[PDB]
Amino acid sequence: GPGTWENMAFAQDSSAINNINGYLSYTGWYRPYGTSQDGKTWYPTTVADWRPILMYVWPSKDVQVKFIQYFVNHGYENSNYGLTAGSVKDLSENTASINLNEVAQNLRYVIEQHIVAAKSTSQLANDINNFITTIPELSASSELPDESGYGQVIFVNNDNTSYADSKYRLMSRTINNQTGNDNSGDNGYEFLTGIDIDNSNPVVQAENLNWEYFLLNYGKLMGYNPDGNFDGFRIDAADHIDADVLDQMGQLMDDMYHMKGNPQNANNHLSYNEGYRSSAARMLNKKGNPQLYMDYVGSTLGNVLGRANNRDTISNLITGSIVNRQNDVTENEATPNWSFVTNHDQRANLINGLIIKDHPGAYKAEYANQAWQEFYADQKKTDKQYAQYNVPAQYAILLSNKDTVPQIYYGDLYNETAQYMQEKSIYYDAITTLMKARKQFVSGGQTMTKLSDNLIASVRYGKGVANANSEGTDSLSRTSGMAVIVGNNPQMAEQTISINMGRAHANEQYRNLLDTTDNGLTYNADGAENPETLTTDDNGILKVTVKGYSNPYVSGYLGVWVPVVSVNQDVTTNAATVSADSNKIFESNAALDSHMIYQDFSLYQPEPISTENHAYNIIAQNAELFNNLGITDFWMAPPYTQYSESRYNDGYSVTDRYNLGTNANPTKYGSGEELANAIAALHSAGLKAQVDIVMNQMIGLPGQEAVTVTRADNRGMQTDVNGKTYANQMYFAYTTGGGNGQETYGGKYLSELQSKYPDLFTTRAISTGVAPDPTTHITKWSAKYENGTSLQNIGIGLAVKLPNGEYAYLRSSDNKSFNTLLPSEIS
Ligand code: NA
Repeated sequence: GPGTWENMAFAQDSSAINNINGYLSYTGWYRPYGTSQDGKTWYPTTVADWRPILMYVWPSKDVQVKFIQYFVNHGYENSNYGLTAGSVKDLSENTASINLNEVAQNLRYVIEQHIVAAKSTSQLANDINNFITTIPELSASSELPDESGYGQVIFVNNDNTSYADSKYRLMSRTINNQTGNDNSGDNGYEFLTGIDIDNSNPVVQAENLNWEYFLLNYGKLMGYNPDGNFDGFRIDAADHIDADVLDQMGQLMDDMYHMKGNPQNANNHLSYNEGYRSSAARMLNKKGNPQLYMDYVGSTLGNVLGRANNRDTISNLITGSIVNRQNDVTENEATPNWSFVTNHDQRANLINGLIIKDHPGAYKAEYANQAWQEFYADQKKTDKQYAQYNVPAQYAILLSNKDTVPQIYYGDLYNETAQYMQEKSIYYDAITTLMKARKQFVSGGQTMTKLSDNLIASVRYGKGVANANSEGTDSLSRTSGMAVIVGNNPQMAEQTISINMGRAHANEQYRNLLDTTDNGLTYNADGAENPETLTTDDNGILKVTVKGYSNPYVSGYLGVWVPVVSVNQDVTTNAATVSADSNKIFESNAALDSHMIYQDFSLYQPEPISTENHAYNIIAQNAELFNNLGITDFWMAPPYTQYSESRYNDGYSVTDRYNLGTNANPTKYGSGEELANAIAALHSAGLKAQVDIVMNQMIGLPGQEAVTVTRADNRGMQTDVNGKTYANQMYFAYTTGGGNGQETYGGKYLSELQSKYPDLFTTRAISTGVAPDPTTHITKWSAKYENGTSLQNIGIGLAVKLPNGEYAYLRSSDNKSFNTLLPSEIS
């Protein structure tokens, strides 16, 4: 017959009870055998009638009382069941168990009334979520965020979560701590954000090689445009992943394209690593430079020229880089690097900050339109507060700098929040003019001479001219080279300066390529203090008039002088097929200097309002434009499928590593078909394409897994957050996903890789002393292949523990470790 025995779960399996690897949650729901609204009549539940576990079971009698008090005070009161503000206000943990259970049961009758009345379990679900916030232990605050609202947990071994155990999880094995013999050193930390991937696990190291091979043959393998294949990689968070994968990538690329011997093969398959840690340059040089080091001159440029106040001296442009350019007259000595003006987190770190100013640390509703309108408005002004000063001047330095592959930002050529390449920025004309000038003029040795604290003269001596004294070996020697004068003081006094152009440029006329005026810059010398053409003296000295200007384009001075010519000229050095050093992959020389990278995306790039607006489609239309500007290499956005609730949909919140978009379901950039056509369009114009490869993290994995966690710092060592900490805690983290792409293409090309390139899976990795393992294919990511996750806003108190101290467990289909053990109220 009927009774309170029907609070029992219909059956004790996954069919009737919510569980994550057999373990119950207070957020979790279950199907009781029967429910009741009065206490007299009990109706046997159907498989449509589920109820939350927090109605029946609680962590402690304190929370049982607080659950009763909250619900009653939030419109679940009924004096016909002795439930009113007053009747439940005096109850505490010291109240009798036999008493509280009567009140909790009487409340459970009143909740069943609301479910019928409201005709759903939606307000109940809403009220449970709101109650959990009031209880500090069940709340999302229990996982201990730091003062900045950030943090991370590490996945550790445990008897309860033995499936999620790992022999590896070698954390912060980065740069020069690959061996783990300087954990406290200059290595770079493991955790950034999202679910951190364990790149120390040999199976994951094999999956990375599979993933690289897929991208290097994307067009052919997917049956799209067969020339739609990536030639290299932009390596995301290279300083925050086991450096074994940087070695293994270098091995694969050398095996496939034979780059070690031939600089031409090397340069045609360009790879560059995100991370400016000086230890990275040291590490890469020692290995023979498998990838290009990220230079920090972009930070120097923003400090010297970029700021409104507090501008660092002009001499920092000489020394504030991995390469010293006081008198750089040598080749194959400088660290092979890739530099820029606009840092890759710069726009984000400015726009974010402009939000928390407008709305002070308030809930993040998308008023980024406001922040961007403020940015665009500020950008046009002379007296800027937010946007960079001297943007043209910063690029003039970058594009004239020897021993670097310069990288242009899409957002500096175009308004990056407008539809892709619809609106040019005010700095388009300036930067594009300097870009074309680079291909024609910029070559030979470099000398950056300080004329004052605020003024500098960066001179290039032209192709086949080693230094100031050189005659000139090449036939373009005489009619190539450049002088880039940059003042960072807008109240600098009018004065005449002397610039040593070199012995090869004695009694030679020089065109006024670019000069400053009251309004901005002039390309025909109109408005400037210097005429269209000046001639050098007998010793090759140029007399230039300079003064301090203050306009939207220049806060100081900018002047560029190139030799007078009759013809189109191209000072690109062709790479040899026999290297000076056979130990090296990449060498900082005229051949590598001839290259120029282009970041083809912004984070704040908008969703396309049609197929024509797809970035891939527009890139394919303007392949020859990029070629005209002198762009050789194309850094393409991470083209992977994204977390639907990601802020930007930028590509770094990767949900499927092999799904690059379909005709019906494209990314923000477009479909895989369009990507392949975009890559082929660039290839057609003699350009190469590098893919943004995100081996560090994955974000938005929909499958939850019961994992054991410890609150750790961003290196993976346990940390104490304002006195509090926790280790060996149950955590229902989102660990499991990958999509059909990881399922379909997961370790599917390892057979082919092992047949053609056996050395890949025999070569012992430094961090493990063990080769990558291709015997297991990763078709679905889980905790076992992960170091940890950034705090997921869930809490550490959800795991249901019985009065005896043991976790509540179910012996489900796959869940079969220990014996079934449910709370008293659910059996
Ligand atoms: Na990492």
